[PDB]
Amino acid sequence: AVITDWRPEDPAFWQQRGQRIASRNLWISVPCLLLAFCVWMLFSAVAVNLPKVGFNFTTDQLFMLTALPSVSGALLRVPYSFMVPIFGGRRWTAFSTGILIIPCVWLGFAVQDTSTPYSVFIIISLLCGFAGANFASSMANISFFFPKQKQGGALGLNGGLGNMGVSVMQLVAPLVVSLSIFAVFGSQGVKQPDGTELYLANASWIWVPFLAIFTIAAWFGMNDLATLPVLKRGHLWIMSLLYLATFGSFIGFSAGFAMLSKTQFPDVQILQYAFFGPFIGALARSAGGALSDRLGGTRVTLVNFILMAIFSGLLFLTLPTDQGGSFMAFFAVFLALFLTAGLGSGSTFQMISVIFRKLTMDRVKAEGGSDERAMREAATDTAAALGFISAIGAIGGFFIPKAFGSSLALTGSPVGAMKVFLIFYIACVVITWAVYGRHSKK
Ligand code: NI
Repeated sequence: AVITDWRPEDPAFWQQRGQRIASRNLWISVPCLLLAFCVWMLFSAVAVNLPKVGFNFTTDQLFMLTALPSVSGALLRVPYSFMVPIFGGRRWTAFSTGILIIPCVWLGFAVQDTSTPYSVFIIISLLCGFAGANFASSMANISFFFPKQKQGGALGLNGGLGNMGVSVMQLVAPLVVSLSIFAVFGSQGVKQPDGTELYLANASWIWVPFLAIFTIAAWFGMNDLATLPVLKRGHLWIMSLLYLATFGSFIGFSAGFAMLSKTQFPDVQILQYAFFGPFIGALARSAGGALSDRLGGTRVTLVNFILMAIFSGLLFLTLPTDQGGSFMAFFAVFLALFLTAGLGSGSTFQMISVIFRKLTMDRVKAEGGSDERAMREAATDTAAALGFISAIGAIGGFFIPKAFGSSLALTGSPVGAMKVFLIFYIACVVITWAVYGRHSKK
């Protein structure tokens, strides 16, 4: 039922009923969020296979389809974070998971109809973006179920396994598309040059039964708990760039890596390999957080950004001047980018929760605030900041595939976009060096 008496900080309460309830909510939240990341990056897999079905959209148009869900995603993250305390975690989780069936079902029918206008795919693309907003509400919700000591571990597991949703989708979708399942629901195949049949509808339809099962499980298994001037702070905008360069890079490369590989090395079936990128990136986010706890987020973030810049530079030497070579180098460097982008995602996030909380602490104390008020306002501000940072960092998921699409459109080469990425990474190691010299000497 709806919980009125929730005392997670009380050890006796936690041992008695708190831990068991919070364990159940967390472990229904994780699959629900994982599925959100599946639906969010759907077009990273589908847009690769649209020409194979009969669509004649330009390369720039295809990239745009992978880019757009990060727009609505970013925009809706701040509103989504406000929804949980209003409607409760259980109800909003079920609602925000369930509505993802609409673009999943729609896209399945849409890909079988080569008369479907590009405009309709734009709508579906944006609709998939709703899935990208679930992160803000899912994470906000889980924080209330855990004591401040265990939130770090609880939020890390929910977000970590959540981000795994990209890789599992980029693994499963290419596999079920070759399968003749869902025929009873009208799954029609398209004959490919190699003789095999392509069932593109399966790529989105495969999630519908799982979206439904955990929509049901959310309504029956989760609970509701009865229990900003941050924009002005210059540090908020400073940190947002860093999370933009890391999480934005992870989610941006996830959106457009397959599409790019198709434009650089068209022979390689990238879809049987691409998932590994977002896979290690999602694992490195957890690694990045763990390292940051032991050594300090800033130190981890700084070294990571130097690494992002190096591999950003090395990526130029892998590209073909269309002929020729080398894919194996190209993929290796991109794995390194995924890993560092993920690593930096976790490190930056830990860093923001530390730096912003510390400066908030020192501020209210400087105003003559009590220790009690200092701690709680530091909690409000950091929770408010991270939510806003997370929304801004999401826009990188648009920028990178949009930059690849534009660079190729006017030059025929992605190096223009990559050069922009390199400068951004070099700017970031400068930024991160600055905060290491003023705000973080620990
Ligand atoms: Ni400063």
